[PDB]
Amino acid sequence: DPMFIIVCYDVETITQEGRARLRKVAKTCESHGQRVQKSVFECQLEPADYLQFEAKLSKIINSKTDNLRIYSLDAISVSKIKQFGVSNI
Amino acid sequence: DPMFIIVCYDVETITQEGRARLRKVAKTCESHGQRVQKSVFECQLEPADYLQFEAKLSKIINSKTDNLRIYSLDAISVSKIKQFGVSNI
Repeated sequence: DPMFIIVCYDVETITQEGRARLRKVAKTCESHGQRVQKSVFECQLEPADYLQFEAKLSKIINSKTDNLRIYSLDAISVSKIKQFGVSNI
Repeated sequence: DPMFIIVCYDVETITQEGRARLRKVAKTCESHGQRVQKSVFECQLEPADYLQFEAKLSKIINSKTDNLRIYSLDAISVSKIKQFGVSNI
């Protein structure tokens, strides 16, 4: 029943403004899941809550600069997640 | 019949060696799909070819330094894939 969501956020983290945008997206995602890369998060949601969550992240980015890509997958979509190398940050 | 594959490669791009590792992953993924973000690619492969592909990416990375994450999905609707902002390289 619960949706599995991969959030991929490409934003510059040289400027304080850009670091703050990434911090804000991280903090939205981490109350529904886990940070797996600097800018990749895995979340679980009831489908009912999805749209509000999508709007929340959307509103945070600079749409003239940044890229946000969200995969909203059915539970059964995913057969295998394979990790390589090192797991911190 | 073929699997949908999200490749997420988190590598430092401060050193020439690190930029080169990202370039080499990109070039492997782009003969099987599309670069959709700086460090995210979408690929399609028949199962037999998956393992050889997974080994090829694995071999390229610094396993002590980089993070490579491969999602193996059953085929999804394009409607499950949401984008916001621009594609700026």
